[PDB]
Amino acid sequence: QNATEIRASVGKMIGGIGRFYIQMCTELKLSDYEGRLIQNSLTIERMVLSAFDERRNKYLEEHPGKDPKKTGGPIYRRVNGKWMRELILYDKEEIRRIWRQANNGDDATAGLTHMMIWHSNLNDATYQRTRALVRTGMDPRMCSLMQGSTLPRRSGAAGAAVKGVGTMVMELVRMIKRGINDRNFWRGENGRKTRIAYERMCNILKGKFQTAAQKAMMDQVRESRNPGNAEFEDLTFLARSALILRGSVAHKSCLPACVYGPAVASGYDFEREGYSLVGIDPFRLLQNSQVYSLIRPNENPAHKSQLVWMACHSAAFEDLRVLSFIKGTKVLPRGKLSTRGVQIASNENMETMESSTLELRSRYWAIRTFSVQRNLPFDRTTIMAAFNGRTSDMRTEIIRMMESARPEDVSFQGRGVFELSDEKAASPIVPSFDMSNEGSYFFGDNAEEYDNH
Ligand SMILES: COC[C@@]1(C)COC[C@@H](COc2ccc(-c3cc(C(N)=O)c(=O)[nH]c3C(F)(F)F)cc2)O1
Repeated sequence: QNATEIRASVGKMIGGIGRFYIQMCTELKLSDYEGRLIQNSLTIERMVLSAFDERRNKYLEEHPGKDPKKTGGPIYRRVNGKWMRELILYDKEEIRRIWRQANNGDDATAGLTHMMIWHSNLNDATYQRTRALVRTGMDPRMCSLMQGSTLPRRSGAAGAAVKGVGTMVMELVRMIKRGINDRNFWRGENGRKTRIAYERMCNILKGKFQTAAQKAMMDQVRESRNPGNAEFEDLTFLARSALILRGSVAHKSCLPACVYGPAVASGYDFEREGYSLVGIDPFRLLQNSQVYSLIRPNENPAHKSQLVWMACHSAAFEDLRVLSFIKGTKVLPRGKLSTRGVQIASNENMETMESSTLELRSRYWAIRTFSVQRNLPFDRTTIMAAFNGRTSDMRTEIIRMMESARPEDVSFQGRGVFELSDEKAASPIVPSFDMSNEGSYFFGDNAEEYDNH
């Protein structure tokens, strides 16, 4: 009976985001089109994360905003066939009241982390993190292990699950660099809290490893009373190892509020029907949805649609050849998309801006991981980065595992793909892949580096 109870409590969370978005569209007097504008969804999603964040950086990152009791951003309206941008300012107390009213009195912080994860996934598909890796002394080819790297600093347990091996390594390495340059970083009251933060991140990263030797190496890193070069080296060693010996990184398909809003509006009872982020529910919901996006004059709308599709399905870090078989169209690496980002900057010219319908559908659905061996080669930059390296018996054990798994390539995991009509997953399809296609989203990447406006 517990399986249906998880579905009901997740559905209850979804339904509250839906009712909240409907009430917000209503307050703002947004049309059906404006309500389904993904830029409007972002502003409303951020408004409620900002109303509960209270400048702690738990659900959001904002530039310091003007009046602490007020929050807002850009709402876009179609006046006389043209898109206009307006800066709204809503009372944080009032936003919190609408959020709680939408969730039948409950605080529903799971609804907030759900929207925060959606933002993180959209950032993982939009902006590059290569210069950030270089600044921490890390190999920029660790770009494929950067799940949830734009998450806000105080994102708790809900953020930890979706973070990658490289994200945890980058975070822990930044602390070790501060301790190396300044011993006072591990002293006093600040040092006591940083030590507990360090031990927490170590156990979160350790939990992500799936071998005995990698977890045992994380114990050595964690027990180190004064972290220095030897801890940085082990962490980067384990990050290189995570390119072949894949870790346990939770990938959550979190949709925008302008997807949950219309489904709730049409009477879908998410609490009663149940909802699961794993499987058909997000794919089925995107088939029954209609979302729009503001687009720039030189952007391809099929490319803007792919970026949003990848963000919806938390697919930025998946093998492109796998995503192409599931979507039914060829999914291109970020360096081949002629699009620059969903969010409209304050300095952009709205007079040239147009709108387009986002293609968020998929040929097949699939589930998060007598069979036929269906292999996919490791990408060229993955093998060079993973085999870039002082000595230990756990290091030789990890090297032995990395060298024996390497010729085996990446086998597709799970029992095939499913037609959208097959809701019970009883008729799997053979997944074919054109092994000549790149396979990594970040190959030849030219996307803007992540920055807070
Ligand atoms: C480096 O990849 C490692 C391998 C080769 C290991 O074997 C598994 C294989 C790929 O498997 C899948 C990856 C992603 C999905 C999937 C699932 C959901 C979901 N709600 O459940 C979703 O929302 N979206 C997707 C999508 F494809 F779009 F990313 C299904 C299967 O990847």
